[PDB]
Amino acid sequence: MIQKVITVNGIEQNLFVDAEALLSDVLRQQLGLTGVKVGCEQGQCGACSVILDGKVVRACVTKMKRVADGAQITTIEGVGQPENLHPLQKAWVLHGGAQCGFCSPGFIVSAKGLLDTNADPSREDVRDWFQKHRNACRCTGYKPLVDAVMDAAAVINGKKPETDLEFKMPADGRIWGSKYPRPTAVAKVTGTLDYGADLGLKMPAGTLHLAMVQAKVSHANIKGIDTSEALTMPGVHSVITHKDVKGKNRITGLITFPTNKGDGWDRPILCDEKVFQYGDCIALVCADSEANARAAAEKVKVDLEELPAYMSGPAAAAEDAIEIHPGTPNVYFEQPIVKGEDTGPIFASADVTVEGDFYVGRQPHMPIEPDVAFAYMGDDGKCYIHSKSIGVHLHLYMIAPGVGLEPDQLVLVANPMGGTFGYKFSPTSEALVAVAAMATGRPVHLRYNYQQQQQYTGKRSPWEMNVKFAAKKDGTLLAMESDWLVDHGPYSEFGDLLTLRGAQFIGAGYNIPNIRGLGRTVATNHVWGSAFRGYGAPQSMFASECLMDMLAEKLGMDPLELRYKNAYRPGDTNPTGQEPEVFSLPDMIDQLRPKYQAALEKAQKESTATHKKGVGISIGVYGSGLDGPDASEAWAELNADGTITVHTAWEDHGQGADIGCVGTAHEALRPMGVAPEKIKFTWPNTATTPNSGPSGGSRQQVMTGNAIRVACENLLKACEKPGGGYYTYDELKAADKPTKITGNWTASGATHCDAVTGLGKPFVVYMYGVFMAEVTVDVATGQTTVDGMTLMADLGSLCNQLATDGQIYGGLAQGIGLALSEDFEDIKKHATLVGAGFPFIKQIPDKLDIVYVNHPRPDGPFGASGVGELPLTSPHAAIINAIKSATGVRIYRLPAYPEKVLEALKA
Ligand code: PCD
Ligand code: FES
Ligand code: FES
Ligand SMILES: [Ca+2]
Ligand SMILES: [Cl-]
Ligand SMILES: [Cl-]
Ligand SMILES: [Cl-]
Ligand SMILES: [Cl-]
Ligand SMILES: [Cl-]
Ligand SMILES: [Cl-]
Ligand SMILES: [Cl-]
Ligand SMILES: [Cl-]
Ligand SMILES: [Li+]
Ligand SMILES: [Mg+2]
Ligand SMILES: [Mg+2]
Ligand SMILES: [Mg+2]
Ligand SMILES: [Mg+2]
Ligand SMILES: [Mg+2]
Repeated sequence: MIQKVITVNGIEQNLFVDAEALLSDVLRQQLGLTGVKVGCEQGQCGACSVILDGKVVRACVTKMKRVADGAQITTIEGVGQPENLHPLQKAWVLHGGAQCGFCSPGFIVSAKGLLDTNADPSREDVRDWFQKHRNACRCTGYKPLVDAVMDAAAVINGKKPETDLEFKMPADGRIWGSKYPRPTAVAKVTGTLDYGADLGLKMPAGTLHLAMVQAKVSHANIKGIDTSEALTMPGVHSVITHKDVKGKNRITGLITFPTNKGDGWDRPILCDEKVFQYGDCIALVCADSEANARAAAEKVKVDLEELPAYMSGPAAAAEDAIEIHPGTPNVYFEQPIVKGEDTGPIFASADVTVEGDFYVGRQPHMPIEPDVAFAYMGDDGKCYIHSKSIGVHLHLYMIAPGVGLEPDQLVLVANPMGGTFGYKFSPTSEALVAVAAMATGRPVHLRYNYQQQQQYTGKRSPWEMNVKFAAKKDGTLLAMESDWLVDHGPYSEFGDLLTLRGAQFIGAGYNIPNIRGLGRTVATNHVWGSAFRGYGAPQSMFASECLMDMLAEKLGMDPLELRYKNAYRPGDTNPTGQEPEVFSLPDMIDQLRPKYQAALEKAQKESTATHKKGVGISIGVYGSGLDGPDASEAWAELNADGTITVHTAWEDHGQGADIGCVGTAHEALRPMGVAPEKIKFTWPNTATTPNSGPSGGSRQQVMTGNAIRVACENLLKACEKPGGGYYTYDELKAADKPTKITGNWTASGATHCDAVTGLGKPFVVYMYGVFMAEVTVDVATGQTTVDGMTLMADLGSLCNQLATDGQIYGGLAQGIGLALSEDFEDIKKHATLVGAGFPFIKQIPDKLDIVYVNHPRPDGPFGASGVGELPLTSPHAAIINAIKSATGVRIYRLPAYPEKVLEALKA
């Protein structure tokens, strides 16, 4: 051990440390500076950036031996605090740079390091800096972060007053549609929002820290578990196995389709009989610290009989394949799509037909914050779980029978969280921590490291797809055929539903009167499927939007014009036979056309012998809602102090549940003149907030936004005074009148898609968009650079433009990853950010352009649709279409790795 006297955030610190200790651990654990965020722990993400003697370093890979006596360290806490914000922090808030906020302290500290060395950076200087220092963001697409740095720099340089970094209430007084900052932004930019790992450090000494004993093979029969050595190791309390589980030890898929061949009870909480995928949790070590738990978990011996594993859908789907879940076929679900007339005769007589085989793979969510959760037994005797769940009510019912609790004896709460992008539509750690809390009676905390986040949370499910179009010479689509095989890994939750998305979205965007198709779901031993932003559309629409360009090519038609010819117009129906609710695609295409033409001209002019530029188009469509008559509930409450609390379970991945609540309520409450700062939101809690439903399917703004709107309208009525005006809280209480008022809303016009035909009206609101990608391909290496992305977006009406711009930029960036670099195919190689192709700032162009072409929705609150998943529906199709434009190469199977492109170029 050594004494080091240094200065941290301007304060002399008398430090006692191990010279080998990591600075991240010292700062977080010994000094309580939890504003230093730790994600990857491998120097790849920049979340733990601190300034050490004028240099920006990653604390997670900086040992204390590298910190000299007299050193100066600055963390986010030293940059600024609430009510004492640094210009960088103010700028972050104003520009909406904090979505989940997990990367915000690291970017801001890093940016201070930049500005301290280069006071007047160009935008490229800022990008170069964040690339060098590995500052990674999965939410924002980087552009808002650069905007914030530039604005802060201008203030620090005296070019504009610092007061310009403070939001100014718009001239029309409308918060709805504005850039009003989100309520949680100040906490995020000051490092004072506690995420699950932060909370773990601030839990009492009585807390047990868990480590998972995980399968190191993909498929096995389990014969036994020996915990003897582990029990003798430092700090170990106990080891938990399936024997300690008080319920069914199975998670239920809950809404398993009737024609699913499996009962939906296939997923264990702690594996008992079998390993179904690499990483499966077989036991939990409980110890005094994460480090001690992990060390002991390594010593738990599992006796396995390894079985042949099926590591892809086609492998598991073979007729003679062995059943992974004995008694259920590996292909456990099929969904037909049967619209209009038989397609065979139509293809036979059509002027033109095209077909393609496409593949979209096992995209990893890669939030900067790895999964984390904790649980404890309350004094009320209930089991409380706090996690990254984005569907707290959903998860309560998925896990209660398995852990052995009645629904009222378990409470799920959503912690502030550093992104999920859908992986948290699935239970991950909730049942594990519940079982451990129940078994020990003690608080328990479980933090995954980044390899566990990659290997042992769910993934986008790969689809193998074949799609065909028949059309007239003039480009009019006549018919479509489709086939898709969904590799869902071993756990069935929502796999059938995902497969149905193929019937809804393959070919979406166009009038196609005749469709015959079939989707199939297959269990495999690769990672289980969890929702990933777009949930079936990125697969479906990659196939159909690439196929549209192939059809255009075969017709000798421009691919934007082919889309214009076919795009939804009044009288048309979508693939499930439903009339679209608005018709904005022709408008969007017309507005994009001259930009597309100019982009083509630029690509021709600026191409060189080795660097070929191209421009690609695609359409995206997705529903806002869960299928059928989805519904939500909110409570609007007038508090004693005149503030209003809007109670919902709108789960915040980081997308902006807070501002969605405040902005929607503010608009609804305008007749009573309620200032936005007087409107409070509630964090999701199954015991104390209404069942607003999960934040999946880009549904909350529509469903919960409507519920909030209704609740507020109902509160206005409750407050209305005879003769005009409004009662105060005191007046209402004196009259014994209610002050907490419920609102409900249902998408009553929706119907579930039919099990035989796939036809129905599954969503009452959809999101519509048109993408344009501009790329350069180095034809010597096959490397593609995306130089620009444009999204024409119809969101109906914006609740908040900082929120929606950010959603779109974030989605476009994930599209670039999906197109060019991302996968989770190799269990070890893809278990790091860099290994799996995470897009760092230089991979995302500074030119991310949005054009809102909003057509108010009949059923949306104030006309709004959702936004969340729109920008990931098909940006990767536009990108691949752009590579084709540039070079003549079509990549059918994502991602377009450089060697893959190069092989195609040279074929
Ligand atoms: N018009 C409009 C719309 C919308 N908005 C906004 O925006 C946001 C979103 O919304 P939406 O669309 O409704 O959604 P939500 O439901 O809330 O959420 C969810 C989503 O969200 C997204 N985004 C995001 N972001 C972030 N940052 N992070 C994350 O993680 C995430 N995730 C993702 C996903 S995946 Mo799934 O679960 O797969 O189905 S689905 C999803 C919010 O804040 C709101 O309010 C506005 O403003 N306006
Ligand atoms: S770089 Fe330190 S936590 Fe990722
Ligand atoms: S705001 Fe950057 S990772 Fe979420
Ligand atoms: Ca201890
Ligand atoms: Cl030492
Ligand atoms: Cl700028
Ligand atoms: Cl504004
Ligand atoms: Cl069914
Ligand atoms: Cl047919
Ligand atoms: Cl014709
Ligand atoms: Cl290919
Ligand atoms: Cl490569
Ligand atoms: Li919810
Ligand atoms: Mg100041
Ligand atoms: Mg027609
Ligand atoms: Mg025109
Ligand atoms: Mg490979
Ligand atoms: Mg090769």
